[PDB]
Amino acid sequence: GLSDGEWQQVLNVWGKVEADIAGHGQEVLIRLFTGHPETLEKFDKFKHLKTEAEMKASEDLKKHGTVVLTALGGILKKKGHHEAELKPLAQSHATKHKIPIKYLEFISDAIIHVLHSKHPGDFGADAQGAMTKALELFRNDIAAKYKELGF
Ligand code: HEM
Repeated sequence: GLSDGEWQQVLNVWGKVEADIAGHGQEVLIRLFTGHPETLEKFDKFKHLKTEAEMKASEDLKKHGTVVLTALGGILKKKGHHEAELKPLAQSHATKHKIPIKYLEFISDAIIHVLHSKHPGDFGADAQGAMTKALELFRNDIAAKYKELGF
């Protein structure tokens, strides 16, 4: 698990995303889409955006980026006690949305990437560490609920 120093390190860095949730989420989602075009075809309200320009001008995209970073933030604030908040995300993405855990590993990396691009030289090596372990916590706990329902 994660220690309290690591969690505070995780929630410190989340102070950077909250200051611009629409900016960070937009860039996270665009980073997932162009690096992994197969993930875009899971979004049927973004399936059309064929270029990085359209995706950057699209505002339903910034909206959804806000709701993914809003909902992911609220889980990190649980500090591992996220079962109530993760459980319903685990099930919508397994049954209803049909989202490979691999794509949850894709966006995990995108989030780190987008932090470095947006905060180079003040996203420290311990803070990356911390943020990685909780994004890996987050995925492993989705994964358990994926296998439980055979996804
Ligand atoms: C990793 C962090 C993620 C978070 C916090 C998150 C959260 C959410 C939330 C809260 C919703 C709306 C409520 C719901 O339908 O359950 C949603 C919708 C959706 N998500 Fe995620 N999600 C994540 C990852 C992904 C990834 C990686 C994909 C695909 C590559 C994906 C695909 C979708 C789709 C297709 C929808 C429906 C969007 C719509 O048509 O409105 N999600 N997500």
